[PDB]
Amino acid sequence: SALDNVQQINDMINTSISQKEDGTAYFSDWLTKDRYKPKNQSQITDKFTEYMKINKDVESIYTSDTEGHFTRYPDLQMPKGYNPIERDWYKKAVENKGKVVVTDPYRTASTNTMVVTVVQQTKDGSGVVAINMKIDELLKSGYAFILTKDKKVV
Amino acid sequence: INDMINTSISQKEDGTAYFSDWLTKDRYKPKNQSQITDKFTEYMKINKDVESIYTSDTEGHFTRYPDLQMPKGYNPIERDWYKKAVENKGKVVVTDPYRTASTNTMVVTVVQQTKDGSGVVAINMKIDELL
Repeated sequence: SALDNVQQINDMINTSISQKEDGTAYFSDWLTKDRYKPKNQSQITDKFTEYMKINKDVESIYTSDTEGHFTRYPDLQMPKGYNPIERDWYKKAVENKGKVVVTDPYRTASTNTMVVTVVQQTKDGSGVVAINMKIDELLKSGYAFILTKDKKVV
Repeated sequence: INDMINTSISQKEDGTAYFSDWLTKDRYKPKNQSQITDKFTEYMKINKDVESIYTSDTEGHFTRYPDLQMPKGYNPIERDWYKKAVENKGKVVVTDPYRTASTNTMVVTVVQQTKDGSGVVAINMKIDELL
């Protein structure tokens, strides 16, 4: 009963994150060294615009190549000193050698908003692509409501 | 199960709402055909539960991903998906189940006339895939 309910909710969450994995899988193939050239930046923005406008549960989509050429939709002003290559989303993607990762919750550099990030290094290793979801919007992924006892799993 | 289905359909409505804005008389020019195909390729590759995405302008210029061979005499403007969209004046429609002209597969179609009325865009889901 109560366990049936929590498992529906847990399925709604992992389905949502699994759909984001389909986004990073596509961009992992499409994003190449060639696409990271400055003259091609409008192509990345156009594809990110499409992705965001059809996925109304998404906070943002962004990529960096290995040189820190960073593209985000929406195109917010990033803080002075922002370095995508030094963020854990980027490092964890590179660590997983092209396998998709789902991060712990953290606050964005851009707005200090609490998000989960689905992130993946590109097939050719030229970059990392990432999709943010606000915790608030969300409510294999590794996320689940689980019975606890003084915050201890049972 | 009614929730699983309607969640799926509403997501497809977000797709038709985007393409209803982006598809214009200008985008239906032959010089922009690659742009439609590229955006449809992106949409399909992200949305694993989708059978196809297609559009026709008012002149029957038809673009489908995947690009299946359509039957001889196929006329998108005489299909109910197209007529129902035009009837609903740019408000999104979900059809009753029907068998596709392309493969005789049972689908439901989410369909929408473009903002400028130059065309209709549509997304098929297999009944099989819904259940």
